[PDB]
Amino acid sequence: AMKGIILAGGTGSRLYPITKVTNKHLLPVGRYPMIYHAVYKLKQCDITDIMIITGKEHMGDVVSFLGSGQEFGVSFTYRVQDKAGGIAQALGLCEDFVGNDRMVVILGDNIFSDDIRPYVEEFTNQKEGAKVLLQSVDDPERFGVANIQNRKIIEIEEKPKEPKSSYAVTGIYLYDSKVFSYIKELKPSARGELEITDINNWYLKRGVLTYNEMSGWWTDAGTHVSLQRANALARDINFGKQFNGE
Amino acid sequence: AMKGIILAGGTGSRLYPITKVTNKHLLPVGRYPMIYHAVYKLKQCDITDIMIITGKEHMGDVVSFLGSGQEFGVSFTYRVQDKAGGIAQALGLCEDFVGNDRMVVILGDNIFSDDIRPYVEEFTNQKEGAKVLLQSVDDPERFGVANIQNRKIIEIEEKPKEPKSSYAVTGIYLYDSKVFSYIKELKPSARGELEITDINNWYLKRGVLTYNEMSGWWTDAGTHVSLQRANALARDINFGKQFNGE
Ligand SMILES: OC[C@H]1O[C@@](CO)(O[C@H]2O[C@H](CO)[C@@H](O)[C@H](O)[C@H]2O)[C@@H](O)[C@@H]1O
Ligand SMILES: OC[C@H]1O[C@@](CO)(O[C@H]2O[C@H](CO)[C@@H](O)[C@H](O)[C@H]2O)[C@@H](O)[C@@H]1O
Repeated sequence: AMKGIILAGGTGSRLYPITKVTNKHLLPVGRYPMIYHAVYKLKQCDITDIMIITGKEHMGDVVSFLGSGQEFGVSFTYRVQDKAGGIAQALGLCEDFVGNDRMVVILGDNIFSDDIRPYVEEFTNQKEGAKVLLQSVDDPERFGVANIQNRKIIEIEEKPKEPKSSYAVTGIYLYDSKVFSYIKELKPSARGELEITDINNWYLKRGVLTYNEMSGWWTDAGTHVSLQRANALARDINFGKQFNGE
Repeated sequence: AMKGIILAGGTGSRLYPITKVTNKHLLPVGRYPMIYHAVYKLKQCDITDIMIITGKEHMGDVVSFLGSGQEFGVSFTYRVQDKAGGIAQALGLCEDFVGNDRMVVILGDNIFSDDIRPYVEEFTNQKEGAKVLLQSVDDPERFGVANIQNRKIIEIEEKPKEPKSSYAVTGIYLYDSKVFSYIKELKPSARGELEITDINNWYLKRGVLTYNEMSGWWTDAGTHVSLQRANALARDINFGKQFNGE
């Protein structure tokens, strides 16, 4: 089987004061809270076993919205992310939840048009490793950047000052269970310094990373400008009576 | 002196599921929570004694944002609005807070460009009564509508099926303390059926209602479409380090 993981932690400071009290991932994006989008993408892949990671202070509001998943035809489990570490350390918390299965990890503020199903199906037919999804963007300096040559990723660089390409590595990662070994057997405070790019480069060096360029639009929702854009793009998105309630 | 009142109650159902957990007035409108806007308009009028009315379930989140007002150079008092009654019954809760002073009542989801100061100054020079602010709109059927003839309001009608005019009566009302007598000495369940328009028509019949047409833009933020519009219009609004924190 295939497990789903949504990373909804973070300070959301980029968005203060709107996120003074509210968690970024509960802010509107179209007619739905940001996080709904991630839940919908996974549901459309028949990935119903989902783990939600978020901060201690915001778990109440997240759970109030998501509940057990009954109302969305899915099933949620929650873990708390602590003050220290970021996106990479948060993934470690899912080791037991995943077990020997495979993963689709979606950073909560990554909103996009594409059904991820086709990429999940390819990954399912991939003997081992990982898969990243790329999106060509205007300001690659803000993201992880894929350096592609002759249809192969030679290197990934986090926030490069002078980008080698414009292919941003989106926050949708497909991983096998070996990712936990890398993190798990790091270590120790080196795991606090770890970034998702390092994990991706680890698969790359081992020669088991694959990639696909996404078709539709994509955007993060972590700044006022990008949050607004996400709302413009999401205006007409409709998830059906199951997500419209109630 | 002049008191400020912000009515931030309501079910927010028009906006479900975004308002499943979050109160409508804490949703983003530009780089700030909706309610901040109302607080800023009053502050710019040197109206620092403000009462916030909201539902029982959402008071925690509202207070978490607004606090005592110290951080905004204002001063808040809060009262809870019950299940029954609406916008008119909520105003009754402010009788003691206001006392013998005058009021500026702002419905929390009414976002607009104009400084209300000029209208507050005119009202201050008005011997008694009330003052409404009008805005010419595209779909008057959704609002209270002012029927103007020879520069005088002949009548106000709530949600008219066949509007006599396109001047919508915006949710910014200036009242003297006599408004509480009308409500107070209604009554009884007739007060549950009461609408703000009735109050306005009461002043009108007594021949003490005045009006002004607003200059800039205005919009409610009570539907997905109008909430989005409000966000577009509010993109560049900046309230300063006092409201940007922290
Ligand atoms: O996803 C939001 C948040 O994640 C950060 C973490 O530093 O960047 C990660 O996600 C990006 C896509 O959102 C990737 O391009 C990047 O490689 C990854 O580190 C923040 O920059 C961003 O605000
Ligand atoms: O203000 C939001 C909310 O108020 C209602 C209450 O029925 O209408 C009131 O406010 C309007 C402006 O927002 C006025 O035009 C109207 O006269 C007044 O009743 C709702 O219609 C609206 O969603």
